[PDB]
Amino acid sequence: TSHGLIESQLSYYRARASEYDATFVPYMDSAAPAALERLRAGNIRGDVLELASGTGYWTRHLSGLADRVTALDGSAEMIAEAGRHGLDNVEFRQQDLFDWTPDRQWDAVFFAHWLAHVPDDRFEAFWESVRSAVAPGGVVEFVDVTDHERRLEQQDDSEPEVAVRRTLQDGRSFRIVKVFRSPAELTERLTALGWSCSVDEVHPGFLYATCRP
Amino acid sequence: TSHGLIESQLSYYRARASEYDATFVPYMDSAAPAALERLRAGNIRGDVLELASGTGYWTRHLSGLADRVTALDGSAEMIAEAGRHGLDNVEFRQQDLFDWTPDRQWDAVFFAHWLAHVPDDRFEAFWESVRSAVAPGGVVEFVDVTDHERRLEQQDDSEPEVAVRRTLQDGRSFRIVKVFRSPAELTERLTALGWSCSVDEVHPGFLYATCRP
Ligand SMILES: C[S@+](CC[C@H](N)C(=O)[O-])C[C@H]1O[C@@H](n2cnc3c(N)ncnc32)[C@H](O)[C@@H]1O
Ligand SMILES: C[S@+](CC[C@H](N)C(=O)[O-])C[C@H]1O[C@@H](n2cnc3c(N)ncnc32)[C@H](O)[C@@H]1O
Repeated sequence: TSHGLIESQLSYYRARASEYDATFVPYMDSAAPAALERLRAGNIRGDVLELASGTGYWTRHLSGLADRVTALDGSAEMIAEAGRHGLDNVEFRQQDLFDWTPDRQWDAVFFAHWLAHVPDDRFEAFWESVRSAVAPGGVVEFVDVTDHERRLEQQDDSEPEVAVRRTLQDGRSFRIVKVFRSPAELTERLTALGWSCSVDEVHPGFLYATCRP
Repeated sequence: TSHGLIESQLSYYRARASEYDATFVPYMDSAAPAALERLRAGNIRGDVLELASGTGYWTRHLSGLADRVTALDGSAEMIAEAGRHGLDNVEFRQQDLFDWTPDRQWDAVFFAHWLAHVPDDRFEAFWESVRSAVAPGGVVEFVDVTDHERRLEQQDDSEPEVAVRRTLQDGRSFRIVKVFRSPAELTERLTALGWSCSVDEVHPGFLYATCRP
């Protein structure tokens, strides 16, 4: 995965910031009540770190559950959008998550629709930084798109193309990372990295994960 | 879709023909009884045409249900393997299905796991020839892989990846066409081309279609 794909994906979200909520993540609206049952399970409490907060759709929920939220995003434009919710207990910080080392620790870490934008060759290092961010007794939780277990094997592709072309309505076009991972695949891969994981398809096409370091 | 992908796909199966039954189609063995409930619904009868017969897994069944089977495959190697079943009422013919205009008509046309190897730019001409091959009162039935209705939109790719990369036993690597199409997508496209279609997911990961001209 070339650095061009990382930058073109960032630039994409930097440019999509104005119009983002006009479209949102496809069918996330269908899946939100199922994901919310997991989000409110009680692990999102105290000092909470959110990764890739975007326009702050999840940040609102976390704000309601946490004492304080630290919300990180690569796009200052996303941050400005998120500011319009006026959430008293949220601090925003701009941060390239592919070049990030936490300095403190938090009770819980959350991200929605971020991991699928992390290519396999960046997976492990992202997850090492996530590890250091988790306070003792803390949890990592995330939401993402998913596949049924067997699709990967039916497809049987030895060089999966991670890239997807997206095009705004102004006409400028971008390639982004889009890696659909099954609950089984993420569990295998994060177990190998030392996490204990409960990863579940909560609604067709969507997963929710709880990971303990 | 370049002619080189088409050729690569056919050479992949030519080379695979001797070891094909050793791996077969992933999870088809799980889905076979469900698919058989449809195959045995009574439309496979009289003179049937089979497209992309391979090693004759389905030809065996077609042979038991029909009077006569004409089985077409691009690979003589595949045809040689299929001959080992010693089916009395079956005639094999080598035929490149992307360069094919039937001269005869049949009571039924069947194919299993062929349509997913027909790229979008070849789909219409393929169905045009299939239309020529169906006798009045006849049907086309087919088995293939499937996706959940919503995946396509969740991915949201404007240049969808038509291709996957396979590796043989001996290490030889080949790109092939692998287009997963939902029942609704297939129904909508085939209806636009004048077919009435009953397309159903009969087992997770697998669909069965009955199409009428
Ligand atoms: C649409 S997805 C996240 C969805 C939305 N932010 C949410 O949490 O529901 C992309 C988000 O990740 C952010 N992002 C993309 N590349 C990044 C990077 N390299 N470093 C940090 N954030 C990045 C984008 O700014 C965008 O907000
Ligand atoms: C994975 S399938 C095998 C079929 C298997 N017997 C079945 O029906 O379940 C692909 C089959 O299509 C054939 N094929 C690939 N390209 C072709 C082409 N251009 N024309 C005719 N047959 C082709 C291959 O020879 C192979 O037998």
